[PDB]
Parts: sequence; C-alpha cells; structure tokens
Amino acid sequence: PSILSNKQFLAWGGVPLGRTQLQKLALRNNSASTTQHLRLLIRGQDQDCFQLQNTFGSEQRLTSNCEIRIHPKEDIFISVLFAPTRLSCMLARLEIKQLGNRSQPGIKFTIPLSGYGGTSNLILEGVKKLSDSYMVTVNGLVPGKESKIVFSVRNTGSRAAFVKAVGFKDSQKKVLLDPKVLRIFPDKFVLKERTQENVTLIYNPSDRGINNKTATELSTVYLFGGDEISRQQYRRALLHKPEMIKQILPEHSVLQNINFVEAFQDELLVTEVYDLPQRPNDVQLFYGSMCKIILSVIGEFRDCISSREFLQPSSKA
Repeated sequence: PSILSNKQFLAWGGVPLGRTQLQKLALRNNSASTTQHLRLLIRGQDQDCFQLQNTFGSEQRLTSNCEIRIHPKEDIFISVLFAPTRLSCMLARLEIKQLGNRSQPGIKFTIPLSGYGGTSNLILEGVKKLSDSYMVTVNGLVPGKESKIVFSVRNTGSRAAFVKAVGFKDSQKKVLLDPKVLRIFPDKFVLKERTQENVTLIYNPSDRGINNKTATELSTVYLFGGDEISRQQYRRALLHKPEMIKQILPEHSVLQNINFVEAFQDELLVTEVYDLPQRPNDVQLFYGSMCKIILSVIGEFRDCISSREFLQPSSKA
C-alpha cells in the first residue's frame, strides 16, 4: 500500500442552487523512504460542479498546482468545492494518478464524489419569530373545552421537505404532550417545494385538575424537517442494514423514539433517490442535514388573562 486516505468517498448531500460547500480528505504517503508525484483531477458526468481548491500538506504550503510532491509519511490535505447549478443528483471522481518511476508502474486511485443541487427551506407563518425560535399564543382557553389555532409551514426551497412534529409538556425532562390535551395535525407530512401547508394545534385543556386549571401554560413543539430525498436515502440505508439509528444518535436524544421510516402524509411515489449512490454515512447525512424548528405554545385562559383586569401593583422608590 503506497497511498492511504482517511476517506474512501466524499458525500455532500444537499447544497442549495447557487451556493457552495467545501469538503476535505487527507492522503498519506505510507512509504518511509520514497517520494510520490501525484496528479489530482476531477472527472465524471457532474465534474463542472466539483472544483479542486488549493492543496497543502504536513511538509508544504498552499499550492494551486494539480501536480503534488508527497514526501515519505507526509499527509496532503485536498479541498473539493461542491457548487451545484442544476436541480439534480450529481456524480464525479477525484482521480489521483501516482506517476510511474519505471521501477514502480503508474497507479490511479479513485475517490467517488456525490451530492445533489437544491434543498428544502422550512419557515413558519402565522406565528411570532423570536431570535432562535417561533412563538404562538392560544387565547380564551376554557377547562374541558376544545380550542384550535392554525399556523403554516412554508417550504421556500427547490426540493420537497419531510416535516415531523413532536410536542413536549416539559422539553428538558422529555415528557411528551398527552395528544388528548394538546396535539398537532398533521404531525408527519411531505411539503412540496415553494408550497405552504396549514398545521392545526388542537387544545383540550383538562378540567380534572385541582388548583391551576386556568393558570397560563407553556408547551414546546419541535418540527424536525429536511429534504424528502434525504429521508428516502435514509429509508433505503435502513433496509440494507436493519439497525443504525441507536449507534449514531445520543442515547438520551429526543430523535431516539421518532419514526422517520413510516409513511408521511402526501409522500410521493417518485424521487431522485435512485440517481444518488448508497453510502456508509447516509444515516449520518440524514440526521446531519435535518433542521429542528422550535415552536413555543402558550395556553392563556379567559378567566385568568381576559377576565382579570391588569392593574399596577403597590409601588415604591
């Protein structure tokens, strides 16, 4: 073994159209004696969207030269820019020609490159935007009576999104909502590119409670979102290898108990998933690319906020 790599492939997943994402790999000259002369080339059907950036190493500064001297036991660090310019799954090759010295013949190494142009982009409408979360208030609650409010999830991206909504009574202690008190409908759905879908919070505040029946309540809804193609890649990865979810996530993660495999509302029969090659890190890319939207839900009761007159307390300097 002459040349080693810390990565057998580079998989980018989704990058928005007109945007760019850098990824690196390290090549090591395994020889303790001999220097190799490497020629780095991008080839393949989507070579126009994978661009070699300047190379550096453990014994050399930044160079724009595609020809690299790699000294014995030197690591060189190769940078590839993924710059997609069309709504497609993309394949290319990093070709590493180890130039022959007659005594040793010419060996060509291949690192497959993959990614897709265009991504989902999820925002909420009909709710307040705070700095790092959204907020909605359900006013005029009455214990033992059903209240409904409607907000919207908008996908401003160029690809369909999955949306999985999970609600928490207490988010730190990870006590799920009783759906008979507060539930989200739909709680799992596919949202087409440049479309907006309505989501309903169905609020049935308990009249069983002893004391704080009309006390102002706070709940936390998490909307886990990402590219539908990413969820299809994830599905495909879990068929070939039964159990990968536990290994990857933290043991105490909320995502531990969330099903992304089962049928979502308005899921399509056709995606570009089969244009993407299966990779060992598809499950990692799925959870890695996933967004978490925070929606705080305040329940205000008529008797406590609406019916009580807000007056100035006892004031002194």
